Amino acid sequence: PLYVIDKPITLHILTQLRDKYTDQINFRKNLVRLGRILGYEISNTLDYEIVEVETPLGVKTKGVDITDLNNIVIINILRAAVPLVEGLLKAFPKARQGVIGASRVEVDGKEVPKDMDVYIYYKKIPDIRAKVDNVIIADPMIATASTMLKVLEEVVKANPKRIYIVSIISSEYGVNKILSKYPFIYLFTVAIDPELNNKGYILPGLGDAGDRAFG
Amino acid sequence: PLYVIDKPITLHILTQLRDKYTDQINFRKNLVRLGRILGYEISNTLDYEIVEVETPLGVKTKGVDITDLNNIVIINILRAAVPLVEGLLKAFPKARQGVIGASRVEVDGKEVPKDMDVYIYYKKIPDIRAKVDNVIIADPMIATASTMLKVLEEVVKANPKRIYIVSIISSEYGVNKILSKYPFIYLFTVAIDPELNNKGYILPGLGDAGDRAFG
Amino acid sequence: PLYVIDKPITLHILTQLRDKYTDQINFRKNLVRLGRILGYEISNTLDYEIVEVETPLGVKTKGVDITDLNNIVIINILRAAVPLVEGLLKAFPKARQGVIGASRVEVDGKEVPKDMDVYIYYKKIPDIRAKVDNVIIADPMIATASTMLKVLEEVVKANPKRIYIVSIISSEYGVNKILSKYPFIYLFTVAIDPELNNKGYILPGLGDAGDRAFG
Amino acid sequence: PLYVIDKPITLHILTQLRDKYTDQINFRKNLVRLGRILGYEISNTLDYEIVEVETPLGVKTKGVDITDLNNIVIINILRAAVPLVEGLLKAFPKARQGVIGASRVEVDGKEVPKDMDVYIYYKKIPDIRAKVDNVIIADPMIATASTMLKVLEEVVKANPKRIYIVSIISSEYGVNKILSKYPFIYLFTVAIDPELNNKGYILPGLGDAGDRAFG
Ligand SMILES: Nc1ccn([C@@H]2O[C@H](COP(=O)(O)OP(=O)(O)OP(=O)(O)O)[C@@H](O)[C@H]2O)c(=O)n1
Ligand SMILES: Nc1ccn([C@@H]2O[C@H](COP(=O)(O)OP(=O)(O)OP(=O)(O)O)[C@@H](O)[C@H]2O)c(=O)n1
Ligand SMILES: Nc1ccn([C@@H]2O[C@H](COP(=O)(O)OP(=O)(O)OP(=O)(O)O)[C@@H](O)[C@H]2O)c(=O)n1
Ligand SMILES: Nc1ccn([C@@H]2O[C@H](COP(=O)(O)OP(=O)(O)OP(=O)(O)O)[C@@H](O)[C@H]2O)c(=O)n1
Ligand SMILES: O=c1ccn([C@@H]2O[C@H](COP(=O)(O)O)[C@@H](O)[C@H]2O)c(=O)[nH]1
Ligand SMILES: O=c1ccn([C@@H]2O[C@H](COP(=O)(O)O)[C@@H](O)[C@H]2O)c(=O)[nH]1
Ligand SMILES: O=c1ccn([C@@H]2O[C@H](COP(=O)(O)O)[C@@H](O)[C@H]2O)c(=O)[nH]1
Ligand SMILES: O=c1ccn([C@@H]2O[C@H](COP(=O)(O)O)[C@@H](O)[C@H]2O)c(=O)[nH]1
Repeated sequence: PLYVIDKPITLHILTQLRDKYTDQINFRKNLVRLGRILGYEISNTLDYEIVEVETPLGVKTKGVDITDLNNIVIINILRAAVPLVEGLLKAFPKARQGVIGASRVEVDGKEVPKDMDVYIYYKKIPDIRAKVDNVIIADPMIATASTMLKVLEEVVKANPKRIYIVSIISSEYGVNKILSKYPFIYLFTVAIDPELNNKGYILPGLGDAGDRAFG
Repeated sequence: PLYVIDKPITLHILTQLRDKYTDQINFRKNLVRLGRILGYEISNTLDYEIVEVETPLGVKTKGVDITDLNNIVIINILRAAVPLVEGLLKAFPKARQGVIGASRVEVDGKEVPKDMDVYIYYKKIPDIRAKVDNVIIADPMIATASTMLKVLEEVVKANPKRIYIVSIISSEYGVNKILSKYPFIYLFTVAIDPELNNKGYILPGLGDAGDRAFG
Repeated sequence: PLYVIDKPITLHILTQLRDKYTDQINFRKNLVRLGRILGYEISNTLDYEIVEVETPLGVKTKGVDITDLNNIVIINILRAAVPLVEGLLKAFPKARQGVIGASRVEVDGKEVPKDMDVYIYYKKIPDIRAKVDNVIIADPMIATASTMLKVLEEVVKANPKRIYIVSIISSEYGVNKILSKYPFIYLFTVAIDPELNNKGYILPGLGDAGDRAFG
Repeated sequence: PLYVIDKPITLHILTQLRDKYTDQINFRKNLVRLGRILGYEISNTLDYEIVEVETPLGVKTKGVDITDLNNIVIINILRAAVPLVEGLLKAFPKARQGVIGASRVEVDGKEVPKDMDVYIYYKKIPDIRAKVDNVIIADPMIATASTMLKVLEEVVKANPKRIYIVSIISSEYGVNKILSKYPFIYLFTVAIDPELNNKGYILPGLGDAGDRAFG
């Protein structure tokens, strides 16, 4: 499943993120704000149950209960993902969090890269209950999808109920590379940009997330 | 314009609010959470302009800018509205806030009320720039719409660019009474309940907002 | 007990509040920020129990547990108090909240007022468990103390374990009027100003809280 | 300068952190809450200036202005530091943030370690304006101080106005190793534990921060 959340407000925020004239502080704040929104969006795709509920007026009426809100595990790739994850956590108060610090190797090639090398420097995750937990992996940018793939390479092992991916911008290349390998993934993104350059950056994109957030 | 935000997450929260077994603390927390969501929702209906922006990659791309995010005035009816307004404020960081403390007189009549008598005990509002400001009036419950009408009775005077009304539950009666008197209002609500009782309470509803929040 | 929290940060914020050139938005934001801080401050005066706990290293060590953090009731006077209460609530996550909407009558007299007439327009409070609950009443300004006294006039009825009063600025007159009538009250304030004018305003003070927040 | 913030509330939170029976969610939440508090505490040690301002009552009074609140750079060591940094950021709204991902090598030795080997896997920091910026480095635990030292090894290069270190628990050994090498550092901690074990863990301590937060 591919979800492109292009509502006014998310595009508005995305514009600010794209704007090279946005300082790191506001860059991060916007990233958190988006995380919260994308969380809301994911919420409505979550599996839920119909229930009945009684009101103070002594009458019963039917309602909804997204019990799955207790079966969420957010994976923090770290670095630029932090502010985004922060937003997601605010969205899912009862979510557990694990971290899989992965970093692709920045390299300048002759052609547009198809894959980068990614390494997991730190891993500490909660226990992902197979068939029960909804796992959400966040990463502001998905270029060659190499980073996401490395993380997924082992989130899938746990066989979660669902696996959501959340990013601000994903390249057409990355999106296809991921969904063709794991068609069951719910991929959420604010925008899908057309191309990558020789260094592996999304165009137009918004520059290097890490630098835009901490530089 | 009538907007009934019945997405899973808002219904989920509404269910918790309806549930007579929800303590005041969680009642309020849920009210704030909804406020933020409804804010997000309103955001996407806001008037916006298309712009262009240059990304760090030295390329220009078009984007959105909801400049109107600077022309928002939230009116706090006070009492139960507080938690809801709190949520709205978190949604509109740059919003100004005024307060019009209005309270209908709780009375027990023979038939289902069509109007209650509301009085403004405190009024202090910013400068509502005609044709420019988007005014948002919040009230968890709209039963006879008498309360909303009293407030509107003078928000309209300022002739804002737009006037949004936000509630958790509104009675079919209230919604009709408001939109037929001010067809231009953007009325947002999570649910529209069918009837009112002799005391003027929404059925099923969720009881007395004030009591559910501070009792 | 009188507590004047005059640490750099609280004075810094108080300065912003005093400055007449501070818009309502930042006025309110600062009020919330102070509420948090004052909450923290009150926390450390709270009654607590020494306990023992076992760390992951399989060793036991003594610790503290402010169980009273579950026995807090914050009373919202409404209007300008809202932002301050918001800050307090963020400080006491598990606090219940009641509201006693009281408003003194603004009048211009020949001399400096010694009392104003305050009326309770709305009252809805949780159950204040005598000898157990720590009640916190917030009001940004305490001039003739007439407002605080009216509220206390019945918070005392419930015979709480403790009663804390929180304000940004209190007049020397008010502070003495309160603590001499209820010596057991824990009165917290960022600053105590010297005099009141003929209309009953604190000098230097910071103007009318309501107007500075919603005007 | 050594600052041991042992007020009721910080000890209360520290107790929860120490308790091995605290799940990762509440572990993290407490870490953020402390970050805020410790931020508040640091705030009051900040350099400030005395100013004057005119209140709405047309009178001038002196006030404080901690201008340095604009000259703060928080360094995120990543991993367990994240929640702590999150708290600090909430305390310093205008703070810039850089990250120096450093990780000591966990090893089991015969005796109590005196140093571990730490490596910097990722570094991206803002402009640390010499003599002007107040740098705050956060790390929940300081055992052999090897991690802090590695980070400081190059924060010092920038010659900031001040350098604050923030941790929940620091070993007597670490505290001594740091302050004797950089006597000018403002070291803030909630508690100083007596010893380390053969693996380099603080006793009593609270276990492995990373595991307590993401395990
Ligand atoms: N120097 C700063 C200041 C803030 N932040 C991030 O921005 C968030 C909140 O910004 P603000 O708009 O002041 O808070 P609200 O969104 O209005 O409320 P909340 O923090 O609960 O979302 C912080 O939590 C943090 O994640 C940051 O990265 N760097
Ligand atoms: N599953 C979760 C839920 C929350 N958090 C952390 O705990 C913080 C807030 O917890 P809550 O008490 O719900 O928010 P408040 O402290 O009351 O307000 P604020 O978030 O602005 O501090 C989040 O921002 C986040 O840093 C987390 O790590 N994991
Ligand atoms: N006893 C309490 C505690 C909280 N609240 C309300 O609930 C809000 C936040 O609850 P929490 O989930 O701890 O904060 P987050 O939603 O996670 O982050 P934020 O406060 O910025 O929304 C408070 O701001 C306040 O409006 C309340 O009315 N009464
Ligand atoms: N137009 C606005 C915007 C904000 N606020 C108040 O200021 C608070 C938060 O301001 P911000 O600094 O953006 O949030 P943080 O303090 O950083 O995090 P938190 O909201 O949980 O305290 C809101 O919750 C609200 O009480 C307000 O009264 N009017
Ligand atoms: O334009 C880009 C492309 C990638 N990245 C970063 O590089 C990593 C590589 O993603 P990928 O190319 O492996 O998909 C991601 O963590 C992301 O933060 C950017 O900051 N900007
Ligand atoms: O079922 C109801 C109906 C109304 N009200 C409260 O009574 C007021 C009256 O609204 P109205 O009947 O004038 O529309 C509103 O402020 C609202 O909070 C409730 O709490 N519950
Ligand atoms: O300088 C002042 C004095 C009072 N008040 C407001 O007037 C009320 C009266 O307090 P008191 O004079 O009864 O103590 C309080 O709610 C307070 O908000 C102000 O806003 N500014
Ligand atoms: O009891 C301990 C000791 C250390 N650490 C972690 O190990 C690192 C090493 O600190 P140090 O021993 O180099 O001072 C720190 O990042 C810290 O998070 C813990 O989690 N618990």
